[PDB]
Amino acid sequence: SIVVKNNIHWVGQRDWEVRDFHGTEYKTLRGSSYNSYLIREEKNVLIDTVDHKFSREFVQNLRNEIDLADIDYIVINHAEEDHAGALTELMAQIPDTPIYCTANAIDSINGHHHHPEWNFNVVKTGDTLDIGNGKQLIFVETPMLHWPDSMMTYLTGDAVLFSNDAFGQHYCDEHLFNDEVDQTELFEQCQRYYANILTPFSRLVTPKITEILGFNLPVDMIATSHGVVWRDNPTQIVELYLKWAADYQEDRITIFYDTMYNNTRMMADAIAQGIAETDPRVAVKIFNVARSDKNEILTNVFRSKGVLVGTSTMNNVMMPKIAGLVEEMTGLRFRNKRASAFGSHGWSGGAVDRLSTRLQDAGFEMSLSLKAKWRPDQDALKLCREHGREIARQWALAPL
Amino acid sequence: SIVVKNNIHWVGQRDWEVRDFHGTEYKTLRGSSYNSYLIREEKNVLIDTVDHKFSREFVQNLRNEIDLADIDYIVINHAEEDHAGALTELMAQIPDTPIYCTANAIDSINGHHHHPEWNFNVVKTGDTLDIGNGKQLIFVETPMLHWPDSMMTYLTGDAVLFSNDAFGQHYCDEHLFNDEVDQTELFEQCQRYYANILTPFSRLVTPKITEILGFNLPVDMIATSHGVVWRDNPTQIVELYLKWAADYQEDRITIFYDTMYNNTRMMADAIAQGIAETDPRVAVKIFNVARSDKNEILTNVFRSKGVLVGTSTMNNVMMPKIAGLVEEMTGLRFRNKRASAFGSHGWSGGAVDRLSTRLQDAGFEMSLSLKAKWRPDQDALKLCREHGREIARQWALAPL
Amino acid sequence: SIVVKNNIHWVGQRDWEVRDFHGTEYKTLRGSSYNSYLIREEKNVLIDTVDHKFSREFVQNLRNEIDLADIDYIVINHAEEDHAGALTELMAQIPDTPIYCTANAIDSINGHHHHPEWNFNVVKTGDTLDIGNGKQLIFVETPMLHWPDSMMTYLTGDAVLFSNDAFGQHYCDEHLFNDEVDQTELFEQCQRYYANILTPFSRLVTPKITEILGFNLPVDMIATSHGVVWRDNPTQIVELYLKWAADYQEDRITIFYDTMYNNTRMMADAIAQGIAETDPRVAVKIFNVARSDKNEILTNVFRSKGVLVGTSTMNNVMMPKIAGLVEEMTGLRFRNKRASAFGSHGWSGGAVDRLSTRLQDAGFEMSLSLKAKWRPDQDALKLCREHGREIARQWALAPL
Amino acid sequence: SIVVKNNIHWVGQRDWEVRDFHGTEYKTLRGSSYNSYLIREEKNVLIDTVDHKFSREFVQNLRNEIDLADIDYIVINHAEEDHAGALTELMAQIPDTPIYCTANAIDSINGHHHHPEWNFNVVKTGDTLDIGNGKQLIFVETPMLHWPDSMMTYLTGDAVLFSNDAFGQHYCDEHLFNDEVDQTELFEQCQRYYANILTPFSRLVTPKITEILGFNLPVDMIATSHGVVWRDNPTQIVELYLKWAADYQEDRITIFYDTMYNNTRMMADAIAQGIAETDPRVAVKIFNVARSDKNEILTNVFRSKGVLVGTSTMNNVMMPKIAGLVEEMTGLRFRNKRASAFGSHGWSGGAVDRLSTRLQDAGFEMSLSLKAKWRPDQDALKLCREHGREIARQWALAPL
Ligand SMILES: Cc1cc2nc3c(=O)[nH]c(=O)nc-3n(C[C@H](O)[C@H](O)[C@H](O)COP(=O)(O)O)c2cc1C
Ligand SMILES: Cc1cc2nc3c(=O)[nH]c(=O)nc-3n(C[C@H](O)[C@H](O)[C@H](O)COP(=O)(O)O)c2cc1C
Ligand SMILES: Cc1cc2nc3c(=O)[nH]c(=O)nc-3n(C[C@H](O)[C@H](O)[C@H](O)COP(=O)(O)O)c2cc1C
Ligand SMILES: Cc1cc2nc3c(=O)[nH]c(=O)nc-3n(C[C@H](O)[C@H](O)[C@H](O)COP(=O)(O)O)c2cc1C
Ligand SMILES: [Fe+3]
Ligand SMILES: [Fe+3]
Ligand SMILES: [Fe+3]
Ligand SMILES: [Fe+3]
Ligand SMILES: [Fe+3]
Ligand SMILES: [Fe+3]
Ligand SMILES: [Fe+3]
Ligand SMILES: [Fe+3]
Repeated sequence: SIVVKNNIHWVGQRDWEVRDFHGTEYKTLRGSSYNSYLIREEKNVLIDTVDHKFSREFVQNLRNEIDLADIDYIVINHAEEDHAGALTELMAQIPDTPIYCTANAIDSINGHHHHPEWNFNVVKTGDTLDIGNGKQLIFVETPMLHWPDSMMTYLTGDAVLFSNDAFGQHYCDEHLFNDEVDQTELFEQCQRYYANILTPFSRLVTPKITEILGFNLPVDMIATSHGVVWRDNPTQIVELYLKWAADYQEDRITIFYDTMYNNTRMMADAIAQGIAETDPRVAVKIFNVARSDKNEILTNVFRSKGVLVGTSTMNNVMMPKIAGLVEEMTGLRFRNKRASAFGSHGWSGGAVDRLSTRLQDAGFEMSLSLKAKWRPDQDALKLCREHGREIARQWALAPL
Repeated sequence: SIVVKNNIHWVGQRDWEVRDFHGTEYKTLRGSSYNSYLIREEKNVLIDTVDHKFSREFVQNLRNEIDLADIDYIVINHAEEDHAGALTELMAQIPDTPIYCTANAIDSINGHHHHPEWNFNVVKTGDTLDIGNGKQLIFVETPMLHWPDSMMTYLTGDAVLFSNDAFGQHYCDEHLFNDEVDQTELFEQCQRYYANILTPFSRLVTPKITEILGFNLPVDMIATSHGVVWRDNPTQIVELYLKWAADYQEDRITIFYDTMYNNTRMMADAIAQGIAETDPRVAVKIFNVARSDKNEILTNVFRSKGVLVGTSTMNNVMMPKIAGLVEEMTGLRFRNKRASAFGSHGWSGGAVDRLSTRLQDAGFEMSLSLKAKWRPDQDALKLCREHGREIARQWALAPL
Repeated sequence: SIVVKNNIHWVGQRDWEVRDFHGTEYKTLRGSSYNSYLIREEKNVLIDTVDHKFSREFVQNLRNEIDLADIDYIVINHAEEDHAGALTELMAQIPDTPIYCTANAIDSINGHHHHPEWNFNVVKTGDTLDIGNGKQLIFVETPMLHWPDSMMTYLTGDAVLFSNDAFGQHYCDEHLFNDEVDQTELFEQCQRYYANILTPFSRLVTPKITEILGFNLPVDMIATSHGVVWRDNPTQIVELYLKWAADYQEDRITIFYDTMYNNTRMMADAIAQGIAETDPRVAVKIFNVARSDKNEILTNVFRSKGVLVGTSTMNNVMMPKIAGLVEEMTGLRFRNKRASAFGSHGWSGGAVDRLSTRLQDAGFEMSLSLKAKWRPDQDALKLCREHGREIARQWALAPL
Repeated sequence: SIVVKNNIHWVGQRDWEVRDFHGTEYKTLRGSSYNSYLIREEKNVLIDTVDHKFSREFVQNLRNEIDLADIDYIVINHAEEDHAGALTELMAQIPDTPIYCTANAIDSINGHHHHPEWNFNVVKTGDTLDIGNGKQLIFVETPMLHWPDSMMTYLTGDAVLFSNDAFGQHYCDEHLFNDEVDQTELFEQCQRYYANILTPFSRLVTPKITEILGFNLPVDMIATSHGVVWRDNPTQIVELYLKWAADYQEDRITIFYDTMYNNTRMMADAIAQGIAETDPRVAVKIFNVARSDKNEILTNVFRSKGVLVGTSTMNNVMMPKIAGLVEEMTGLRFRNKRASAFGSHGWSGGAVDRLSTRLQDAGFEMSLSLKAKWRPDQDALKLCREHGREIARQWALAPL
C-alpha cells in the first residue's frame, strides 16, 4: 500500500497491461489503475474496491494492511465492475459490515451481486459519517456523473475529496501523485477520458461543481478511482473540467473516413489542402477509421469546431465503420459543432446524403455535402479543394 | 502461365498473403487469386487483368508469354481494381490496342484511369468477336451482377465461359482446377463470397442464368476471375447460385451481440439453451461481434432462417459495432428472415427498441424484444431461456 | 446440464467467445468448452471443473444440480486453470471434500491455489474408487500427456473414459456428442490441437495407449475436458492420435516467411513454382507469418514432410517473427522433417545462414540454403524456381 | 507544393494512414511523410522521390510544378522504396535524365529497378554540382547511416542540408516546418525513430557530424526525407542525435515479459515494487509484449539504464514473442545496459537460463536471474520484491 496523507492509505491496484475498457470501445494505451482507499482513524473506512480481475489480490493485500474484521464502514461511491468488482469476494469475509452509498447504488449493487441481504446505508448530499479524532466523511450526490449511483466522499481535516471517476484518468504509473508523473501524458489521458466518457453529461458538470464550491470545503487533495492523486494545485483538473464542459472546441477541424479504393481518401486530402490555404488558424487532423484508434478520433472531434466525414456508397448504404462511429457520436452528443459529409460513388450513390442526415441526427449543424464519381481527376480534386475553402470561410471563428 | 484448355492460357496472379478486400470489410483468410486469360488462335485475345499490386509482374509475365504488340484484342468483363488495376501499365505499352467492354464499362474504366483516348468497343448481349480457326467470342451483359459494367465472355468450340466475378471465390492454391483442391474449403469460400457480396443482387441472378441457359451454349469449363477453374461438373456452382439466390435459408438461428460486462452475453447463452431444448432441428451459432470474424457472422446470417441481435444501452444508443453491422445488413438486403432484439440496460435503456427498429429497416420480420436489467439472476435467466423457447416455436419450419 | 450416459451429467461450460489460450499463443477461432462431469450413484463424484472466468457460474450451476454437501469425491485429472480454475471457489463451500489426483497434481494444485490443508488422495495406475451400484472409478496415470500431473479416470459398467485433455479439441457447439456436429470442423480442431500442443509428447502417446488397451476395458464413450463427447465410434480419435504420433507427415511442403519489401516473398512464390512443376504430387502452402494465423502455419508444418523458411537480413539478424516461430518449433520438436532456409539481403547478409542453423537446432534435416540480393530479377527468379526443383527431387517420397 | 526557401519547393507526399513500415516491424501511429524537393535555379534539380504507393500522384504533381523535360538532374541520397519507389515511373518519362548518387546506390538502385542503362553519376564527399546563380550542390557520403548508399546533399547560398533519413521522423502534419507543429509529438517521433532504427549505427553518428562541422558550412535549414523541415534552431535535432548516439540512457528501468497465466506478471509487478522502494530516482515501465506496442518497448529500452525480461517455460523453451524481441535487440546492439532474466516454471523449467544467455548475446551485462514455481505466494513475492531491491542497489548510478 501507499500513504496518501496521514492515515489515508492507497490499497488499490495498478494495471500495466489493460488495453480494453467497455468491451472494446475504450482503448487504454497507457494502462490504468483502480484506486481504493483505507482510512484508519478511530473508525476504519474502506472507500471503493478494484476491478474484478484483481479481486483475490485486493482482499489479500487488504489483509496485510488490516484485519478485515476491524473494518467498520465500507463506502461505495460507484458500483461499476472496475470499482465494485471485488466487493462480493470481500463481503464473503465480512458480510455484516455496513455499506454507505446512494439510493441508486442499492439498485446497481444488487443488480450485479444479487446480495440484497447486505446492510446498506442510503446517503444523500450533506450527510455525515464520523470516523473519530475530529474528522468526518461528507457525502455529495452526483447523479449521472457519469452514472445514476455516482457520488463523492469528502474527508474533513485532511481535506481530501474522494471523487471516484470524476477528475480521473486511465494512466498507470509507479508514482501516485500528479506532480510525480509526465504532465503531457497525464493531460492526454485526462482529455481522452472526458471526451470519450463524460461528453454527454457536460450540462451537469458545471452546476454540480458550482454546488460543491458553495459548500466551502477546503481541498488539499483529490483522490480519484483511476490514475494519479491530485495534490499539487489539485483544482487544475477541476478547471479543465469546467473548460471541457462548456461545449469545448478549438480552432480545429477533424476529417475522418473509410474507403475501399482510396477515392474518398483523395477527396479527404484535397479538402484539407483547401482549408489550410484559406485559414492558417485552423488545425487539421485526418484519420482512416479502419486504420486508426477510434478514441483518438473522438478526442479530436471533441477538440474540433467542426468535422468532415467521408464514406463511399456500399450496397446503397454507408460503410459500417462510419455508421458505427456516427451512432456513437449520437450518444456522446457533441455541441456547437458543424459538419459536412463527403465521399465517392460508382453510379446512383446515396451514402453521402444518408451520412449527412445521420450527422444532423447526432447534433451537428450541417453544411453542403461534397460528392464525386469514381477516382477524382485533376478537375475533380479542384472541386474538393474548393470545398475545403468554402468550409474554412464558413466555419471561421473570425473574419479572413 | 498455366494451360486452361488448348490455346487458353491462365496468365493471372496468386495472392497467398491478402487478408483485406473492400477496405477491411471482406477478410480473405485463405488468400485469393486474380485470373487473367490469354487466348491464342488466329487472333490473340487478353481477357481481364489482375490487381494493382501485381501490375508490374503481370506485364512482365505477359511479355514472357507473348510479344505485347501481337495482342489483337483486350476484353474487360469488369473494370474493378482487382481486375483492371494493371490496365494502365499495360496500355502504356500498347495504347492502340482495342478494348471490348460494356457501355457502362467505358464510364468505369475512364472513371479510374482517366484515359478516354483509348479505343473502346461497346458490346452488348449476342455480339460476336471472331478470333479465327472456327472459334468466336460471345458477349453476355450482366448489369448489377455485381456491378453495372459487369458482363461475361463465352468462347465457342472450347466451350469456356469467362464469367469474371460470377461463380468465383477468394481461394489461393497452386492447383488451378476445382477437382484438384479441397472441396470443403472450396465450398466455404464460395458461400462466403456470395453471402457477403452477391446477396443484395439475388433477384437478378435467376433471370440472368435462365436467359443464358436459353442461348443453348455448351459449357465445358467456367473460368472466373477469382480462384479455381470449374472443369469437373462445372454447372455445380451454377446450381449453388440458383439455390443461394432464392432467399436461401436453413433450419438455423444466428445470435450475435456486443457486450461490456457480459450481461448481454449471459442473455445470449440463455436464449440459445431455450431454443435447443424446444426445437432440436435448429442449428445455433453465437458470436461476439467485437471478438469474431464479421464476414463469418454474415455468412451464418445468410444461412439462417432467423437471427437474434444483442446490445447494451450505451449513452442512450446501441453499441457501435452492432450499429455498423446492422447498417451493412441493410445494404445486403436479406430476405424471408425474422429477427428479435435483446440486451441489458442500467436505467432508462432504449438501445434494444432502437435496435429492433433498425433491424426492421434492414428487412427482418420482427418478433418481440427481450430486455433485462444489469446482470441477469436465476429468475431473469429463466425469462431469457423462455424467450428462446417462444422464438423457437414461432420460427419453426414445421410443427413441434 | 446434459445427460452423458445414465447417471453421468455434463456440468461444464461453453465458451463461444474465447479466442486466446496460453496467453496469445493458441487461437481458438471456433471457441471452446470446459467439460466437467457429475456422477450420481451411491456416491456423488465430480470430475474436473472449468475455467476461472466461469467460476461463479460453475458453482451456481452445480448447486442447481445437487446440494454441494452431497458431493462425496472430487477427481482432478489435470490441474490447469481451464480445468481447476473454479476449484478454489468450490472448495470454499466444501473444504472437507476429498480430492483424488496424481502425486504431481498435489504440487500443481498447491502451486496455484495455495491451500495445502485440503484433503488430497494420491492415486496411481490401477487404483480404484468405489461409487456404489456395482460401479467403480479406475485411475490411469499419463505423465507428460501433456502435463506431469495428467491422468485419466475410467468408469466401469458405463464404460466411460474421462480422458481430460487427451482426445479433446477446442470446439464450441450446443450439441455435446461427436455425431451431432460438423465432422470437418471437428477434424480440423482436433488436428489443430494435437499439432500445436501434443506434438512434442508424441513418443509417449503410443506406449500409453498400448498400455490402456492391455487393460481390456470396454470403451463406450470418451468424455474429454474440451469439446465433444465421443460416443459414436469413439475409437476413431484414438486411431488419429496413433497416426499423428508416428512422426506424422503427408506429401506436403509448407513455405513461410516474413518480408519488408516482398523480395523474400518473390523468392517464396518462385520456389513453389519449381516444386509444383517437378513433383505434382506435393501439396504446397505459403504463409506470411506477419499476416497469417500462427497456429495454422504450425498445423501445416505438422502435416508437411518438409518446410522452407524465408527471412531478410535485418540489422545483421533475422526478422523477429521468424525468430519467434523457430523458437516455438524448437520446443514442439518436429520429427523426420527436412528444411531449407532462404531470403533476400542488401549487402553482407547473414540472416539466412543464421536461420538455417536454428532450423537445424529445431530438429530439421537441413538442405542447401537459397540467397538473393535485393529484388530478384528474371534470372534470379530462375534460380529460385530451380531451387524449388532441387528441393522437390530431394524430398521426394517416391521417384518422379 | 510548398515553398521551403526561395526556389526550393517541397514536392513530397503526406501519409495520414500509414501504420506499418518494414513489414510490420515499425508502427507509425502518427502517420508519416515522404519529402521530395525541387530546386529551380539556372538548372532544375529533383532530390529524392516518394513511396511507391504514391507514384502516380508524385509524377502528376511534379508535372503541375514543372515540365518533366526541364528537369536537369536527379539526386538520390538513398535508394529505399520510400524514397526511390516512384523512380521507375518518373524515369519512364525522362530516361536520359542523369542520376547523381553514391557508388553503393548504383547497386541498390539497379538492385530494385533493374534499369542499369540509366545514366548514373557516382559522387563522393566534397564533389560539387553547379546549378547556377552562384549556387552549387555539395555531396557528403554517410555510409551505413543508415544504409551503405546513404548520403546527404548540401545547397550553398540557401544553406539547406538535405539529410534524407537523418534527423527525420515519421510524423504527418499539414504544416511543414518544425516551429509549426506540436513539439512534444515531434520529440516522441524523433526519439522513436532513432531508437528503433539508428541505434546500431550510433558509433558512426558522432564522427560523421564532427566531419560535417569541419566543413564550416552554414546551416539555415535541414530538409529531411521524413516529417518536418527544421528551420527554427535546426541544430536542436543534431544535438539530440549527439546525445542519443553516446550510448544514451536515463535513470530508468524497463520491464517486459510474456505470460500464459499471469504468474510471470505477478513476478514483474513485485520486482517493480522492490525497485521503487529502494531507489525512488529510478523510473520504471512495465510492458506485456503480447499486449503492447513493440516499438514503444524498444524506445523505453533505449532510454533505460537496464532491463528485466520475463518469460515462462513453454515446451522447454521460451515464449516466442520474447524470443523474437531478444533477436531484434541483438541486431539493435544496445550499449552500456544491464539485464536480468526472470519467469515462472512448472517443473524442470530452463527458459529463464535460456533467456539470460540470449540477453548476454544481445550485449547486456547480466545480473542474477529470478526463478519461481507456478503462482508466487506471499513468501515467493517477497523474494521477487527482494530481487528488485538487489537489482536497484546494483544498477544505481549513485549511492542510495
Ligand atoms: C462492394 C461494393 C459495393 C458498392 N456499392 C455501390 C452502390 O451501391 N452504389 C454506387 O453508386 N456505387 C457502389 N460501389 C462503387 C463505389 O462506391 C465506387 O467504387 C467508389 O467511387 C469508391 O469509393 P472509395 O474508393 O472511396 O471507397 C460499390 C463498390 C463496392 C466495392
Ligand atoms: C459507457 C456506458 C454507458 C452507459 N449508458 C447507459 C444508458 O445510456 N442507459 C442505461 O440504461 N444504461 C447505460 N449503461 C449501463 C449498461 O447498459 C448496463 O451496465 C448493462 O446492464 C450492461 O450491459 P452489457 O454488460 O451486456 O454490455 C451504460 C454503461 C456504460 C459503461
Ligand atoms: C531496417 C533494415 C535493416 C537492414 N539490415 C540489413 C543488414 O543488416 N544486412 C543486409 O545485407 N541488408 C540489410 N537490409 C537490406 C535488406 O536485407 C534488403 O532490402 C532485402 O533485399 C529486402 O528483403 P525483403 O524485401 O524480403 O524483406 C536492411 C533493410 C532494412 C529496411
Ligand atoms: C503449453 C505449456 C507448456 C509448458 N511447458 C513447460 C515446460 O516445458 N517446463 C516447465 O517447467 N513448465 C512448463 N509449463 C508450465 C508453466 O511453465 C507454468 O504454468 C508457469 O508457472 C506459468 O507461467 P506464466 O503464467 O507466467 O505464463 C508449460 C505450460 C503450458 C501451458
Ligand atoms: Fe465508471
Ligand atoms: Fe472507472
Ligand atoms: Fe468485383
Ligand atoms: Fe473481384
Ligand atoms: Fe492442459
Ligand atoms: Fe485443457
Ligand atoms: Fe531508409
Ligand atoms: Fe525513410
